[PDB]
Amino acid sequence: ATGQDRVVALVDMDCFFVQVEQRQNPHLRNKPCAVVQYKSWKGGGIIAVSYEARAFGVTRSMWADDAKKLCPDLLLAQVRESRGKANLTKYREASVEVMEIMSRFAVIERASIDEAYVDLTSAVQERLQKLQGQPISADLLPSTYIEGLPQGPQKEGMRKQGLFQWLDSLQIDNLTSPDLQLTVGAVIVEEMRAAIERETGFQCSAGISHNKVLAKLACGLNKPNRQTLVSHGSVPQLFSQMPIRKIRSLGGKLGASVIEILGIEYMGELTQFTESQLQSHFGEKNGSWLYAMCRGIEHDPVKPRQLPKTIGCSKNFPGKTALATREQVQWWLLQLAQELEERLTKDRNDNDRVATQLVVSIRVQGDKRLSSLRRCCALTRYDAHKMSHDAFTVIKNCNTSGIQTEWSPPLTMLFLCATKFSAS
DNA sequence: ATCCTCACACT
DNA sequence: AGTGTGAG
Ligand SMILES: O=c1[nH]cnc2c1ncn2[C@@H]1O[C@H](COP(=O)(O)OP(=O)(O)OP(=O)(O)O)[C@@H](O)[C@H]1O
Ligand SMILES: [Ca+2]
Repeated sequence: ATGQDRVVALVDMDCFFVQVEQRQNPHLRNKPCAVVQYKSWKGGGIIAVSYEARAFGVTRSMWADDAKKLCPDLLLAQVRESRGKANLTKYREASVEVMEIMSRFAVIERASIDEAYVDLTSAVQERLQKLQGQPISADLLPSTYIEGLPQGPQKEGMRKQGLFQWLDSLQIDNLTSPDLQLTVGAVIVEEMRAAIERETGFQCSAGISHNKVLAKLACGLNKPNRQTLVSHGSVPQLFSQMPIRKIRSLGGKLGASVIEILGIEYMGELTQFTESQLQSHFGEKNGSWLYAMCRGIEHDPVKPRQLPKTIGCSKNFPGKTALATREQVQWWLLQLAQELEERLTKDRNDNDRVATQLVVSIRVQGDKRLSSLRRCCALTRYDAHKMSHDAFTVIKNCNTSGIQTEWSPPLTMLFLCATKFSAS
């Protein structure tokens, strides 16, 4: 069982919010620029950065004021604000443009506002029978890198050398060769990426491999505006120096414990342990997953799911902006409930379904964790005043204050979330 | 003073 | 149901 049954791609829009703003405002094209939210505190928080600005050191989560120290000519586009909170609708609508195009080529799984997994297995099978048995020209793969090549006895020049070595050794007469299947998968992804750019103006990167984790890793290897094929055979060398934290799901505490408990640094070092050893350190499911994944094997399916499952609306109130009065809390709960009603109504029309549970969460000043508490209640009518009233009710007892008009401890986060949908 | 958005495992 | 982890 070598984990080679499927062709999976991951498509990731390059600096997506920046591209949306650069399409809209040509003055921002081909310039060091960034997208910011909330201009008042330190110039705004940077949420997306063009590759020209990344060369100066500008990164996501920097304050715009600090970004300008690294890049004085940095241009900024600011996110829309509605009811006091950053409003992402422009980027959501641009994302829909891209996913609709991807959907023409294969069933997609939306992974975020700007990435989607593609299961290409059947598309490849149909393209292979249409290809008689003729060779795949390098001209069909004008932006594809073959990871690990060239090898043996300028950037674009070597892309082609590696692609030449790959195609020169392809066994085209075998319609079940995994390497050939990946190659046809990459041809299709070239076509999909060309269609995205033609029809929206947006560029993207992509990974093509045998599963979602390798496809995601592949996609990051040659960014921006390129795609990377990671074959099963490329995995031992690729993983031999790959930090464990770079593999999807190992970027946090679990990945840190793998490194600490086992005393290793790279993904390939996991192969020396038995599956029972890994299960004894990390649990049955994590140990089995790690045993397969360090050999390049992962089975998480591309889920036929193009749109999300919950719709939620939150806002942070950091520092001295924490909410302290009952009618501050009710006002911001109303603001959140209003935009939630707006997105729920749109979701009832476009997608034909109705949310039926409302989740209310708060953060108290002094608490360490993203959420201090989560309560639910019924969601039956898409009406903001009722929802904000209901949300107040399920949290009105968290108020440790003896005063009715005061709220203590002060609130640093409010969150309203609609869940449990049914067809409509 | 990163700030949202969403998914899923565990209990 | 409520909490915690991980990611874009
Ligand atoms: O830490 C985060 N807090 C909030 N939101 C985040 C965070 N991290 C990512 N996001 C969201 O995920 C979109 C694409 O995130 P991304 O990592 O793909 O970044 P880009 O496309 O800008 O650059 P590239 O892909 O070229 O690196 C971003 O806009 C943003 O909405
Ligand atoms: Ca992206």
